[PDB]
Amino acid sequence: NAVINRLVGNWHRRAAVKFDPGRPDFREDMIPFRGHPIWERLSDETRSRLLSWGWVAYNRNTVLIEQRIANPAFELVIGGAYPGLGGQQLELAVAQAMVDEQYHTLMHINGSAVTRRMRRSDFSDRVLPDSHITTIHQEHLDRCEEPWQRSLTTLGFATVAEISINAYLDLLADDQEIQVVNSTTVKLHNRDEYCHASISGEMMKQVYEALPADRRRFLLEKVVAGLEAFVAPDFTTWESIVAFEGVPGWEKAAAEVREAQGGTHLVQDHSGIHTLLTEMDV
Ligand SMILES: [Fe+3]
Ligand SMILES: [Fe+3]
Repeated sequence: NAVINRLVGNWHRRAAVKFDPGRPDFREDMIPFRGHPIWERLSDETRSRLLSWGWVAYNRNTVLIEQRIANPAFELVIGGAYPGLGGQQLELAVAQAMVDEQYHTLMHINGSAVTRRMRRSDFSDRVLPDSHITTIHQEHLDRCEEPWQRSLTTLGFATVAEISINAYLDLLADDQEIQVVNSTTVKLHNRDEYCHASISGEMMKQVYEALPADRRRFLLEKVVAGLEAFVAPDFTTWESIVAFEGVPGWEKAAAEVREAQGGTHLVQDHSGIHTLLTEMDV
């Protein structure tokens, strides 16, 4: 596989791993409460902290994806959990991507740290619950009865992640209003993920082909579930943020928001998985 081979070859060349208080830390249009009348009752200070919390939450979701979904799938690939893979070159490509994911985790942890330090505030990760994709991943895991199911569940969600994360990162990578440290952090991550999408897509094709029909189907079902979870706004995380900030009447508004905004996608570019599924003839 010459896709894999040269990625392995020039990783050491391309890999990312080798403040204005007047700027917002995040995009207003990615805050669910921004689209509700309660936003008009909020002070400039509260609006600002919601923007900071937004960025912190975005970083947390990304860290949770890398640590709970992506790297664990990569580790299962190297350990031989899936048929149709193997070979030295793939092991090296995946091992490389694991370094990248860990570095992305560090970049996003630092993104939050800079914000905490510069805004002079905690914005603690401990205030945030597990992100929505993390929750749904876990729910599917808990419904599994067999080890092979758990592993296929993780592959499916990871494949979705790796192939869709460019679009999630795109939401901030090109914004020139927000902090440039934030934009630049997201862009640097984005650079690595193009190559992750290729690896992940290739691996998905070959695992799918080598699996028996029952297991193939189970895998696609987890892909579907993953994509739905991945592109959704995280209403639940945003509910934790507004409760912590003591926003008057957040609970009633949050219900109104879920009603009006449920069925919208935070991530609307699904070209990654659309293209993967088209190429696979499924
Ligand atoms: Fe990453
Ligand atoms: Fe990745």
